[PDB]
Parts: sequence; structure tokens; C-alpha cells
Amino acid sequence: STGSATTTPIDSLDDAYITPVQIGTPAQTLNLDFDTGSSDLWVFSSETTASEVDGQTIYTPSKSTTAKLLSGATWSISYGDGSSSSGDVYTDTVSVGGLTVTGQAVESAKKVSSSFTEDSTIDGLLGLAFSTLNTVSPTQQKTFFDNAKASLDSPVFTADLGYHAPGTYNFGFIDTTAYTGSITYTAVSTKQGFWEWTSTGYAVGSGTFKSTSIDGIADTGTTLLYLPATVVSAYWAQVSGAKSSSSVGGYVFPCSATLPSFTFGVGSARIVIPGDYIDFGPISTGSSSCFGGIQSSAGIGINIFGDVALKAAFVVFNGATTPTLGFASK
Repeated sequence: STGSATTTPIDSLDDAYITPVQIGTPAQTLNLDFDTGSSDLWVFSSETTASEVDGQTIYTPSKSTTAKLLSGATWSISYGDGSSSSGDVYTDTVSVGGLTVTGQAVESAKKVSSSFTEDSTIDGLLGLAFSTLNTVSPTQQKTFFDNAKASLDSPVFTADLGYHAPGTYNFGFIDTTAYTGSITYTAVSTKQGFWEWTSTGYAVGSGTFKSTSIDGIADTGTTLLYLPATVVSAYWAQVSGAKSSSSVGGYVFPCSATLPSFTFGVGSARIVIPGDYIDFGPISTGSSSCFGGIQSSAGIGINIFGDVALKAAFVVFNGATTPTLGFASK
């Protein structure tokens, strides 16, 4: 089997992407944030504290003939941005782009943090990291991909995120029309539960490539590119007036700037992030200070190849017995 679903930016900055997901019988379609940095499929629901729901579409298990309470199971998750959610668990039928999994754990939120409430466009998350990170207790649950894997034509999914445009998540096949040149594959460590890999270096604009190992995670659920302070400083030094602002929470730059590109290495291959992808616009409405899309990972504890990086590539998440990651230009 295979599946193919379009993923759509939630706003004009590509802050996140939502993908329609069918849950239950008859189908209830919710727009979920596919997150290769976590491993829980959770949804706003009929159980979510009413004051914490503001415009989201909810899953109502009592209206699904295939829903079953997973008795005794609870979940609770905290994300890198400080947001969180928690609740109980149902199993139900879940379909993405025509690919169906029966008996998928659907984590029903009883509580969500303010950032979730305030974002009416995201109805929940669909985790695509390794199932070892799943938070369900006392019986850990599998991700949608893990459950689908054996049925897939090939044990892979691909992320093809758009810049200010829709893109695609495919399951079970590699669309050879969706990229240019060849795909370069690179080793993955699953030791921390992430799609963790080592970039071979970077360049800023038209500058020379610096060969240096940068360990990080491929994370579709993180907006920006978070890299070591040395790398980030070298980038922003090429933008007149750019500075790190403790009050704003990162590097800012004059909105009048033209940003240089940023290149990262994948083995001997190179992925180029155009400068425009690094512009996250005014820090507040009407400001002439703009927020940068490359930020320091210092104090996160891990480097993160978030959407800024991933949307410059066609990315293969190869879930074979020995997982790997592939990157192609597009």
C-alpha cells in the first residue's frame, strides 16, 4: 500500500504545516501537524477542557463506531517550545492520503497549553519519530508509520515541504518526479528516538564550504534551523545590522536586508537554503526589525534541522531495519 497527502502552511510565514487526517467511522477529518520530532498522535477532542478549545476541529470518539477506549492508558507530552498536552487514549481507524491503519492509538487531549489553544489551525499532532519516544503509559504505543510499515510497498515516508506553498507527505514510495538530481543517503542514529544524522558542513552565501560534523535531527515539527552558535554567528555576520537580541529571543536583522543563502552538507552533496527562506518577517506588526530563520541551538542541547532546512529539500525517511535519511534538491 501507499498514501499521499498534501501538507499546507498554516500562515504566511510557514510557521507549521497541516495535513488532513481521517479518524474514525464515519471519517472525522482533522488537520494535524506531522512531526518527525515526536511520536504521539494526539487530537483536540470532545474531552478537551472547553475553555482550551478555540476554533479547532475536535475528534468525538462516541460518534465513531470503530473507536474503543484503551483502558487505563494516559499520555502527557512537553515539546521543545514549552508547549504541552495530555489526556487518555482510544484506538481507532486512521487514514492519511488513502493509507489506512486500523487500531491506531489516538491520544485524546483533556488539557492543552495556551499555544495550542491560541492556534485555531492545528487540530493535533501526528508523530513520526521513533516509537520509543511515545508517551502513552503504562503500555507504550506505536506511531502511524510504525503501524503502517509492514503493509507499505517500501518502508519509507517522504517530506516535500513547500516555501510559502503546499507540499506533500508520501508513505510507502519515493516519487522520482518530485526532486532533481539524485538522493544522497546518510546514516541515522535512533539512540535518542529521533531521525538524528550528521551534516558534513556548511557555507554562507557564496562563501567557501566549511567541512565540519554537525549532529542534529530532521524535525518537521520545528519551524526554524537551530545550529551551533559558531555557525549561526558566521551566518549573521554577513547581514549588515543583524544582532542577537536577548529581549526578542534570538537573531534579528533589518527588514531592508537581502539575506544570503545557507548551504548544508549531506555527505558530499549540498542543499542550498535560499536567503528568502530565512526571513520570518517583522518581530511585531509594523516593526522594521525582522526575525531570523537560523538561530542558535545553544541551550537546546541538540541541533535541529527544522522546516527552514527541510523545505529546501526532498527528504526521505527510510524506516528499513537500519534507518537512513535521504536528501535531494528539488
